[PDB]
Amino acid sequence: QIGWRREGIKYRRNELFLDVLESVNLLMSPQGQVLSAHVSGRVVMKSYLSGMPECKFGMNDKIVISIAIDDCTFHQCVRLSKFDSERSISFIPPDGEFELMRYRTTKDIILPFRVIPLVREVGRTKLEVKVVIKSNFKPSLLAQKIEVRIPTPLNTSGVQVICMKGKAKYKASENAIVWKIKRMAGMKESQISAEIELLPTNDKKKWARPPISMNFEVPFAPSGLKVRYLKVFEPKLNYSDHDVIKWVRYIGRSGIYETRC
Repeated sequence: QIGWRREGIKYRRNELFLDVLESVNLLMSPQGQVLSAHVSGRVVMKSYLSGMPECKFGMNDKIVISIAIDDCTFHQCVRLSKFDSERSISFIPPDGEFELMRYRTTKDIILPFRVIPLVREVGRTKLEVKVVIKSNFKPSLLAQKIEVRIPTPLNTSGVQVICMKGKAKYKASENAIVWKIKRMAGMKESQISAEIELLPTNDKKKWARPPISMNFEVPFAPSGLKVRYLKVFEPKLNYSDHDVIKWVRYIGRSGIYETRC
């Protein structure tokens, strides 16, 4: 009697995979003040379970109105739990892959990187740029696919750049220095230096600097959300989550991650 799951599903091997997928968003001042930050998250499940399994998902945070999650929406299969009703939900899942819930958090976010900019005018013909990035997570974890984008003014005539890790180039048509790093461990720093030559191009006003933007991926959930339990029970087939191959992953990525310069 379940609209989203047929009867008779059978798998040789019962498996349940869960990905906590998060985008961390930040606006930060040149001096490191958090002006705004939030996480937008979703939980994607891949269910290869026989029969009509009854599943219970509990987290460390209150996800049903231990920080609270500002807002949360749930797949149609999700029901409120009679017990631990603020941190957990219950459901018979659809078969295969589906999105179990989406959410937003704003408090106690782990900011994986700090960008520290230095953009000093030298006369009217030159900008000296140094940007330091600091990774703020466990040293045994690696961020990957890191990109830093540093804007240049429209009167830019030339750029010289040297990065200490990864690779960088000036994309003149985009007025940006693009700095890419394949991997970086936690509690590290790296930096890039550039000299930007400017045309006189007087008769204009001051340069309204876009922020420095970052992209990255991190192997954790910046919200701090943690799965406390993932229960499965099928009384007719008589198996439970300890007969199921389970896998819980936490995957973080930048959303809009911007630092004023």
